[PDB]
Amino acid sequence: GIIPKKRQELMKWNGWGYNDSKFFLNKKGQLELTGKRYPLSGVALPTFKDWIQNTFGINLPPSIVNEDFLHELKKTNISYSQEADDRVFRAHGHCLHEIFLLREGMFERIPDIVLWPTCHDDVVKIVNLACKYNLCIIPIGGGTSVSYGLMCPADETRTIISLDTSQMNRILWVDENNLTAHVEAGITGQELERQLKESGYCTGHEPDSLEFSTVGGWISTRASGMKKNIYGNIEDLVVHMKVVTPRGVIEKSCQGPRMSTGPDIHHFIMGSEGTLGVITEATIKIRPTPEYQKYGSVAFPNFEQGVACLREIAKQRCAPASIRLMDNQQFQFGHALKPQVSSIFTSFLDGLKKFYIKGFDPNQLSVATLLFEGDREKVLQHEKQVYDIAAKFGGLAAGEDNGQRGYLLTYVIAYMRDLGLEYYIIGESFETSAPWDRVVDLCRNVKERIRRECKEKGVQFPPLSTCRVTQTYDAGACIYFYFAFNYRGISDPLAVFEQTEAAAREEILANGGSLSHHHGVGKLRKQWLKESISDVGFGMLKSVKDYVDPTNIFGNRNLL
Amino acid sequence: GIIPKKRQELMKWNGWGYNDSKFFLNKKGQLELTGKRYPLSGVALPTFKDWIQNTFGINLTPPSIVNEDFLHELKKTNISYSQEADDRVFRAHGHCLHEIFLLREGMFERIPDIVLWPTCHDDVVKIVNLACKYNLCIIPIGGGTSVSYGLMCPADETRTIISLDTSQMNRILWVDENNLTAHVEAGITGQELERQLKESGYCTGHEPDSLEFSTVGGWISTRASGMKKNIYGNIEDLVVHMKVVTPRGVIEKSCQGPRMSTGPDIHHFIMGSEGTLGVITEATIKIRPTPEYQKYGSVAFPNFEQGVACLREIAKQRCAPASIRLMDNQQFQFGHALKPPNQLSVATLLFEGDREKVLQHEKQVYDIAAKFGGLAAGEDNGQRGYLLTYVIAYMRDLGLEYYIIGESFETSAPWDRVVDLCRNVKERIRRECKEKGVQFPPLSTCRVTQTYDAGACIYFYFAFNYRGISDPLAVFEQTEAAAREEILANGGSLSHHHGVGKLRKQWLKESISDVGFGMLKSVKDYVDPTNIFGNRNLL
Ligand SMILES: Cc1cc2nc3c(=O)[nH]c(=O)nc-3n(C[C@H](O)[C@H](O)[C@H](O)COP(=O)(O)OP(=O)(O)OC[C@H]3O[C@@H](n4cnc5c(N)ncnc54)[C@H](O)[C@@H]3O)c2cc1C
Ligand SMILES: Cc1cc2nc3c(=O)[nH]c(=O)nc-3n(C[C@H](O)[C@H](O)[C@H](O)COP(=O)(O)OP(=O)(O)OC[C@H]3O[C@@H](n4cnc5c(N)ncnc54)[C@H](O)[C@@H]3O)c2cc1C
Ligand SMILES: C[C@@H](CC(=O)N[C@H](C)c1ccc2[nH]c(=O)[nH]c2c1)c1ccccc1F
Ligand SMILES: C[C@@H](CC(=O)N[C@H](C)c1ccc2[nH]c(=O)[nH]c2c1)c1ccccc1F
Repeated sequence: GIIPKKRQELMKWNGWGYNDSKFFLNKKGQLELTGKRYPLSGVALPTFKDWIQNTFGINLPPSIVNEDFLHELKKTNISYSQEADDRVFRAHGHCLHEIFLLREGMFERIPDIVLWPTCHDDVVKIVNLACKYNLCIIPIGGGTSVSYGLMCPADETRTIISLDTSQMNRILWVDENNLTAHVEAGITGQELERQLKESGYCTGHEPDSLEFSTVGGWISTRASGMKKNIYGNIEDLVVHMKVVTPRGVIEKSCQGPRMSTGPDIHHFIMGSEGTLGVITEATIKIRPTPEYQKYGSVAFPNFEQGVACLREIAKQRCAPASIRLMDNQQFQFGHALKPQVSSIFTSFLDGLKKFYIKGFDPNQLSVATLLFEGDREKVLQHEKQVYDIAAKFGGLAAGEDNGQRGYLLTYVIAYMRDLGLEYYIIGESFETSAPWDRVVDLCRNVKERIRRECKEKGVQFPPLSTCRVTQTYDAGACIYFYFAFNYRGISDPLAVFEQTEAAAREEILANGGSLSHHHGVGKLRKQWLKESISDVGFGMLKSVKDYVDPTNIFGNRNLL
Repeated sequence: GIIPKKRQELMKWNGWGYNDSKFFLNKKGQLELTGKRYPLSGVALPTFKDWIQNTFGINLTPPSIVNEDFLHELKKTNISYSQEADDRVFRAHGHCLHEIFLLREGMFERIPDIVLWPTCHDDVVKIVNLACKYNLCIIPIGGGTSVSYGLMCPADETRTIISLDTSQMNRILWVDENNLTAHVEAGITGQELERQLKESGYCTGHEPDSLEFSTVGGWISTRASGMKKNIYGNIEDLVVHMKVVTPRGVIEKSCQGPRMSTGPDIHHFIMGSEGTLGVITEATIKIRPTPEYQKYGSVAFPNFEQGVACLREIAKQRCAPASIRLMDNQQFQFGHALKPPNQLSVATLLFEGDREKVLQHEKQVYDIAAKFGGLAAGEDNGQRGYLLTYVIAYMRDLGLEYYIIGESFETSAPWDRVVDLCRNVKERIRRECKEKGVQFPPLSTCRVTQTYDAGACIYFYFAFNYRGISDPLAVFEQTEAAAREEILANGGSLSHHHGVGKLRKQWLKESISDVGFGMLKSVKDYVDPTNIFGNRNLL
């Protein structure tokens, strides 16, 4: 559960996830995941190749560092490395461009040195040395950023420290009276839940990156998790934090559950994306481990009816732990991942239709997956409430097995990038939040802008462009898109990708969607920020950065 | 529901509330509230006199200095204004005890020079521009209900002070029934907002005790909390969007997405800013269908600790009703005295929602409560407790007629500090009063008004007969400061909801850290480099 210092021992140096986990063709020519890490690991996916084929049309730099600083660093006993593999591993997150530069290229700039502090006091020492020797610090936790938040600016001439938090990973206390846990910021989501569970508790904060993403990362990026309906997003979960900045340590003097003591400075730090200082410790709300979990799924005649149903569920404030509504292409894709071998003489579509002979169109139908957790009595009553609401919108119970499957798929989908890259398929997921009344139109127009933009950029085939609704709020929804294409005969595939991704974002903003729901701004969405938060708002951000970090030690250049 | 420009037409110039609403002795010698405005109005309270006697042992203007080029430009805007003394004085204070004395039997060091009534966002922009041009100071005012000296004009402010009154900027702009949000002007009062929305079948459910007069703008500025936050949220959960006029320009996000990751949330730079950065002119707030049904309740416990433990369990099972308040023995006796064993405690309950869910919920709560020795004590108690909510503020003016002074104060604290904090704060008030010559042991009582996952809001009342003290305000001021020191020393916060204003400024830096304080200052100096927004709250 602890990230080791030499990460490549465990994790892939050139893509997502663990070294022991990749898609390969088995001895029957069926896609399958190696290893035994996930419940889908070692399970043949006999229809998956076909769905890939049908969908995409393919056949299956020296360490520049001051010796005085070095010398002082040795006295601290803080572990460090100037090794290229350590530096490179920490020079990127998980944006598509980054993964290409790992594979077929090299980064313009990487950290000069990697430090592993093990506690708050180590971080204070490091920041003090950075003030003294004019060093730039870029913090890293899990390295899961999808916003270019870890990329080293190419023209940064100072020595860049990668301040790796992975060895600051302790739970410091569990306060069972107040249901809070105070933890060091480098603890990963899986390690955090694992240790709390041994005492009968959890946070319930479950981003899809939880295997590697950290408490400090979550706070920095305003992370959102699958079960936020019950447990809250990161801003609802964090009760307290400690932050080391060049100006000194930020920390409130008490742990009162709610205050009126001026503008909440916790929100000056949350979303700061490594531009102000290092979050070293935080107190986070915990809950007793749920007695009981129940999966579920519901089919709707179309997406629009599914959206209307999600809205009503939000309106009655009876959303389960997790509810996600997927469009018909994702419904199909999920169909394509089950274990029963088709006949080769019956098509994909004709195979689906006979299988679900619902009075529904199988090219229109959408599916919501559901997760309920809590006390078994409560969960079961609540499941019946949601299913009764769904019945009113044409909804039909589609079984716990799809829900259970959908929920497992989430930790596996990231492993599909690298598979795609082996076979000329590139893509990325992206997200927005939008008012309830813009959701349908926004999804339709964005998927369409992407088709028009690919066609016009010489993309041979119509791209995969697909969506689901992943979160519901009172005032709207999170919409999560996937965009993918075969880059067969494009001169500059990345450019085409990059430009199409920007055009989708322009379309999103024009349809009432936000700049980001959860991934953040990093360096990827900087150019829209000022418009999103207004000029004065941007200058307020700037004024906090100039005060706390006047010499721009925290020089990742995100946000501003 | 609109506050008139001449507030004294309807509201007491020297105290809380409406002119038609005061406690008096009726024709049977029983206390009673005059007028028809509350459900308790014109209802005799046979044993309230008796309770008071037992408890406290009693029986029963500077000129307006204004630049004429400024006034000349101001006339051209057609924005209504006044330099009249009664308008300026009315807006020179809130509802702290010391201010109510300077209002009654003295005079304020400093009052606004001129009162402006903008009716919209654009008016406000014009005003702020004129303040930049003529070097004027602006103190915003909504309901004037601050209990933190947040409206007090600094004595040495030599610039012309504008009281920028938001009461005529009070309209609902639109109600989006698809997204359940209402976009409103910031001067609307809570009662007028709920009244209008209720005609369309909606509510916000944000019900601070001051809702008759407090405004949307005020709530955002002070981080207000309401009685039913368990269902609807506090102000930070309710506000989806806002528009703010600062000297640097207008702050406003470009979209109404329900939740974002776009850097530090700048809504939180303005929420809690207490009039020091600019004017909140408009806000979008979440609404809900009006609940079908309300039910009251009450539970008796053998003592306060047991009640507290039960509240904690209720919070732990995340099954709090709309409101749950636990009062100590003294407040139980008080409440008993206001119908039409020395340690026994009582919780009042308010459930609201759909009838069948409410009844189900109510059973669940009584069940939990039985495990801490909790016994159902009737719906009528609960009802009465909640109907007293809006009349307690009228009791100050009663007490002042009979040499009784006091104030309420509040904190939030972790669950494991609540009982010790209550006991220690209450004893520190006794100790301090005796040492300063207060003849009779003060009233010193508490209740838990809100529960959260990580703790509770604790609400105190302190009051005494000041018979034979020579500086009774100084005794009060010092005792309240002492109580605050005791709260902080027992793990309580500087404020749960009242805010800091000028009253708690001295503790702020310690509460939020030096660098934290420095972050607030840097925002102020950016948005407002010449301190046009110069009430001097917080910093
Ligand atoms: C497969 C996959 C699934 C994902 N699922 C989700 C999801 O469900 N929800 C979601 O919100 N996000 C998701 N993400 C995005 C990402 O995991 C989150 O934004 C996460 O919060 C980053 O955490 P981390 O520890 O990896 O931070 P990193 O990626 O290490 O760094 C993030 C930013 O924070 C800074 N930083 C990191 N730690 C600290 C610290 N202690 N102090 C100060 N600054 C710091 C870095 O400098 C950088 O700017 C996903 C990403 C991937 C690749
Ligand atoms: C009897 C009584 C009961 C109360 N009950 C509660 C309660 O339950 N919960 C609670 O939280 N508080 C309560 N309070 C305190 C008070 O009502 C709240 O702080 C309320 O939010 C203040 O609103 P207001 O419009 O009265 O603002 P005012 O008191 O007019 O102003 C408060 C501060 O905000 C500034 N301001 C006002 N409007 C604006 C604007 N539009 N833009 C920028 N700044 C502005 C003022 O300069 C001042 O600094 C109570 C007060 C009293 C007297
Ligand atoms: C799954 C996706 C690639 C991708 O978007 N990966 C990133 C790292 C990712 C994967 C899952 C995420 N969940 C979330 O909230 N943010 C997420 C970001 C993909 C793979 C293969 C082909 C196309 C494609 F879009
Ligand atoms: C009721 C109280 C006076 C008082 O504190 N009134 C203020 C204005 C008040 C009244 C009600 C409040 N509710 C809340 O959250 N904060 C509140 C503040 C009182 C009256 C008479 C004698 C003593 C005394 F403490």
